[PDB]
Amino acid sequence: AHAFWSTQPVPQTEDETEKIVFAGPMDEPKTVADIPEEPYPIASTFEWWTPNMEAADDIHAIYELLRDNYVEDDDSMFRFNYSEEFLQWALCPPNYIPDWHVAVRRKADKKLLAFIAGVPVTLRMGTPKYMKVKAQEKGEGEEAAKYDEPRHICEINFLCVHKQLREKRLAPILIKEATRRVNRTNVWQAVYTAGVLLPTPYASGQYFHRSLNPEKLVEIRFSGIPAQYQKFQNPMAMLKRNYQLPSAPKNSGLREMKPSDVPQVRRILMNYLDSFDVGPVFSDAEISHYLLPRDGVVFTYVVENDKKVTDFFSFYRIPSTVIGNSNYNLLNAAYVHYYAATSIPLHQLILDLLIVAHSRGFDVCNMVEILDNRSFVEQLKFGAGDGHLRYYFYNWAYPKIKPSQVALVML
Ligand SMILES: CCCCCCCCCCCCCC(=O)SCCNC(=O)CCNC(=O)[C@H](O)C(C)(C)COP(=O)(O)OP(=O)(O)OC[C@H]1O[C@@H](n2cnc3c(N)ncnc32)[C@H](O)[C@@H]1OP(=O)(O)O
Ligand SMILES: CC(C)Cc1ccc2ncccc2c1NS(=O)(=O)c1ccc(CCCCC2CCN(C)CC2)cc1
Repeated sequence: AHAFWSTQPVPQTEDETEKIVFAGPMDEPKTVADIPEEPYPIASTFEWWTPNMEAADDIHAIYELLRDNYVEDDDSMFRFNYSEEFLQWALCPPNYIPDWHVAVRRKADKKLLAFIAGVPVTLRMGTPKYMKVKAQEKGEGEEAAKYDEPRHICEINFLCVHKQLREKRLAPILIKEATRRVNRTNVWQAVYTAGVLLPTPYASGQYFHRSLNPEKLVEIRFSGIPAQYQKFQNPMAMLKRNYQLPSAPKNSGLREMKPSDVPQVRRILMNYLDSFDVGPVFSDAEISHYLLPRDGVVFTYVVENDKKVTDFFSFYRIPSTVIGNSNYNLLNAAYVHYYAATSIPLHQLILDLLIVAHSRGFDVCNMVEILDNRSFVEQLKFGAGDGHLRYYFYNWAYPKIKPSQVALVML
């Protein structure tokens, strides 16, 4: 029973999605001229506001809203606390559209009540490999390949309704208004992810985490000894020994990424991502934006062997407010971003990610099982978390795929 999602151009059930064999649009074709010029109606007490996400004070306003009202874990222990610097980075990539950053404020006092954001991305989202094999068998190759060209679409993130205004049907209004503004830019698809199940994901993956500071983690999450360590005489010493890391990177030639690295990083990353059914395509400007180091935000290291970049990894920072535990304000988490390995095993490359993160004072490394992230889970002592990340498209029929066929990292 979905009063809003039943009206939208998405597959309505798992059963429906399991039937889809080719990529393509769901809705009637439309043009920009069909789409309302006026913002979607909202109660008189409210007003639409388009923040300027390159302006410090507007960034700070959105920052506070998310700090206090964004995504929590399921047990009221953590709330994401994306930083102001991070929001500017994530929301203002090359060729971003300011109008796609959508807020609602109370008109009387200008209190910020809600937000949703779209950003442009170029995405490969053609029929997946396994369904093209089927299509070929059935003599339907061209129909399966029709939508292979990378598509200039919208990624939606940062949907947030203030906690005081929950369960008032505000979220559907925010979605409708974002949709209208994106459609008015001649864009007709979106990709989005969520921790909740909605109609209807094309892929779903567990979260995995790797403790870097177990004494802090075990104290917050338990807030004493985890069950399987209860058998040791000295559980904390065992925990610390289990998660200990080198104090400096092992790969000779590791260094932070440089602007002159951009084109080589672009080539090795694109060659790698092209192996996945769903993944982004980045220009040099986008590689520069999403991967060059930005203090407190994104950290990227390359393996350089004789002036050649042969491998790289990146991670980004999202602290979470420790909303349950009294002893700590924040948990400093490093999330695995894009990477590519051509000279060393992936586990050896990502060991250095763990070492740098640890050395820079992060408490935990988190990721979803997209890309080849499962290839280093066991070797590097990641464990499954309680979350899942579900991947969705708006106005795009798409067959179920495995999370290891997804190459899009969402921030
Ligand atoms: C071509 C361009 C298209 C662009 C748009 C593409 C689509 C983008 C879609 C958005 C992608 C966002 C990606 C992210 O940012 S996912 C992160 C979402 N944010 C949070 O979880 C932060 C904390 N929670 C909140 O702020 C609120 O609980 C939210 C805002 C989530 C719901 O507010 P509230 O709790 O006050 O409820 P309501 O009474 O207003 O509305 C209830 C309706 O909302 C449906 N609902 C609940 N949660 C989500 C959810 N995460 N995505 C989509 N729909 C959701 C729900 O099923 C129901 O519909 P229906 O079951 O009756 O049908
Ligand atoms: C406590 C650690 C061992 C792992 C950890 C660290 C920080 C967290 N902060 C907030 C929520 C959960 C945290 C967590 N536990 S977890 O199992 O790794 C996990 C559980 C739940 C989620 C949230 C649902 C995903 C929200 C999506 C995330 C991506 N975005 C583009 C749209 C919103 C994320 C991560």
